[PDB]
Amino acid sequence: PLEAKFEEASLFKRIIDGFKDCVQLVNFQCKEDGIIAQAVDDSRVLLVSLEIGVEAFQEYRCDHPVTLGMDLTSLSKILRCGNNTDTLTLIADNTPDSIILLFEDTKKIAEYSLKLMDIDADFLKIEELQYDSTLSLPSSEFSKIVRDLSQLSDSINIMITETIKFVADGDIGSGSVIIKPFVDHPETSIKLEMDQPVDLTFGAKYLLDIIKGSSLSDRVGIRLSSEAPALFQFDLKSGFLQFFLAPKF
Amino acid sequence: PLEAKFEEASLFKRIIDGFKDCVQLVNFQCKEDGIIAQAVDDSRVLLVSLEIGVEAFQEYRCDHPVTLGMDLTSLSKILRCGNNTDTLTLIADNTPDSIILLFEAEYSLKLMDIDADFLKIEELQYDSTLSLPSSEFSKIVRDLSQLSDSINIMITKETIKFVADGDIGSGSVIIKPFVDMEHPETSIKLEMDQPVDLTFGAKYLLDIIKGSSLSDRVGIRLSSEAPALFQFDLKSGFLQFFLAPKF
Amino acid sequence: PLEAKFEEASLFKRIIDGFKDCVQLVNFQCKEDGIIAQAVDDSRVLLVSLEIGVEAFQEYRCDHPVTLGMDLTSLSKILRCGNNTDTLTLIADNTPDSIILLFEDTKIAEYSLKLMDIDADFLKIEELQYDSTLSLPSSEFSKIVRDLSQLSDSINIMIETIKFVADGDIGSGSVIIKPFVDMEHPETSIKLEMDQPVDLTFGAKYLLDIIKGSSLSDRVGIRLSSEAPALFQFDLSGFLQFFLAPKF
Repeated sequence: PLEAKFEEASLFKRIIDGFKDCVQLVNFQCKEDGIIAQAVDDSRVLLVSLEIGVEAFQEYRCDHPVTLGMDLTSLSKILRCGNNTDTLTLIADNTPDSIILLFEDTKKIAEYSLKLMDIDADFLKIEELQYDSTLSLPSSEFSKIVRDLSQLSDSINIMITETIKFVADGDIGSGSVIIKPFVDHPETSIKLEMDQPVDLTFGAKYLLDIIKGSSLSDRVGIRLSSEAPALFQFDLKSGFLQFFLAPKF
Repeated sequence: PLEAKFEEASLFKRIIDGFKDCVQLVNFQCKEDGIIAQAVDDSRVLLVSLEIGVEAFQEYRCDHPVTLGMDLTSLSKILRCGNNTDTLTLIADNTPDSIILLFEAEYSLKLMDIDADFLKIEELQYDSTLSLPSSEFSKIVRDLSQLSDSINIMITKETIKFVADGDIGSGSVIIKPFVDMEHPETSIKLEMDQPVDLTFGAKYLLDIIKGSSLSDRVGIRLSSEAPALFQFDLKSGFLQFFLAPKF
Repeated sequence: PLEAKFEEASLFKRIIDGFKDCVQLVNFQCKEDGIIAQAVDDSRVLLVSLEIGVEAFQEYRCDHPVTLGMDLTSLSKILRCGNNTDTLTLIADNTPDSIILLFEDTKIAEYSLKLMDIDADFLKIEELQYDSTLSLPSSEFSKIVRDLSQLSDSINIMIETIKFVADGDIGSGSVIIKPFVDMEHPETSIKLEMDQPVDLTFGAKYLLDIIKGSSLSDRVGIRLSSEAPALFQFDLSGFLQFFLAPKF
């Protein structure tokens, strides 16, 4: 049928966690080459795209491509049953009415069934060829900056010249984090490639959701274009989780 | 290999009718989760995208994905043979030469080779998003079509204005969003990020409104420089029309 | 599992040759209806899309979709063994550790290519309507690009008139051609459909890679839109497209 075993349930847990607080219901297409999924939020201001490759699984077998509609709050609830390092394996049939999530801890074990639903899959490819600027920084730093400036206001501005400035201007005060590219410990390097400069403003509400993809990666990529939704990538082991966020006009 | 049974042939008939007279000839990709098909027209000003989910069928089985190239007029003519309550079943074998349409009389349509270049031009967010009775929309378009061959649309705050201007004269229809709690299917819905001013070909709008035979309501998403999207939702599915505006 | 035979390895050879020195590596998705592949260059200025239909093969059987990650230089090297008249047959198994390229003649060599893991994030940037769509003999086009790329590293296009103009340090040059229909030889006719006029400047070095695709087709299609990447297509039951981002 279909069976996919995460060596540690922790991974799939963190993966769902990342876009859990973003969107509501989501379609999961499982193909021969692994699992892809996409969801757009309430206001259609934010899209989450997720690609999980075969080598992120301890084992992966999908004979017939299978889509799985899922309520994210439900799936998360089943995923808190958890116990982290334990082998989690999703199992679905040819035409499944439900997906089986099977936990095994090395001691012994539990099996759960999530009932799937029908969702219309209108899948978006809004990603561009070249974005005006492409930067990458430690996800932790980015997390900190967003969390700090989101104190001062609801709207955070990002400016790239070669200089990257983060600016919040509120009804209390303002704040500015200016950071510049360098190479060092490669995990801490701030990389920047700039074609034409960029000045873009985003809802902090959303950015705070985007940054909790920090649990999946050391580093975040950020690609920005003038008229386009900005793209925020957290790379997986053979995969990624990206957030497309439409700028404010 | 592939067998898909509509409860009533009337549905497939009305779908194909819906985007017939719009586009030329169309590639139908049948997968495990059902049928998607796309076609662009003569001047490439209009694209039809169709998704039919698995639960719009009385039953559906597709073992391996199969594409079916089809001449829309040929298929339509074969679909004229329908009793509109007869149970239509499409059938294809592993590498189809032809597709069998079975009414309950059996027909065969010989397939064509077409190039599969497929278009995702849909956008994340559109400036304005409205929805209204497909009937009302078809009326407005049909009326304004009389006065000129170019119909313009303006979304303001709570204002939606349709305006035609030509040699004969000038029409204007103005509707506002409202919630009718007696009958929710007639309620006019509108969401607006930025206002929009967009002109479209009446020739094309007239083709687009023919999809009103599939749905109570039509959604309309308008972005400022992007092709406007007109959606008629189905039972587990939809038929959408992407129409490029006028410069 | 997966078995695909080209009547002449010549074809697969010139296909890979076309985008070989353009892009870094490539992901080949083989499906029931045939092969598609996409690659972006390092500057992400140039995308190559490739569609090869079922009927570009002497025989084609793909039971279930299989993706094959490949190093282009490696593949090309294993394709240098081709006779250009030999029947090349690609073979891959359920989960593809390696692809088997099999050359055979009327008088047989079997090569194995180690497959890599590439993240496939595929782009659909193609538009509905392009401001201008023209088509000319690939021959002519390659000559024009080759000539103007002498005078400058930036070649400009202006569209019933099609003007190619390069202005560099040493000098400038202008080739102007107009749409015409030729009853004698339709393959040499230049066609133009213009909704809006277009003015676009491109990198010469990239256009020079793009014209390499001339070995695959009599004619090149060119679709130029104002803010968008221009689309250069060489047809094959299939095609090879080069999406090239204009310069600002």
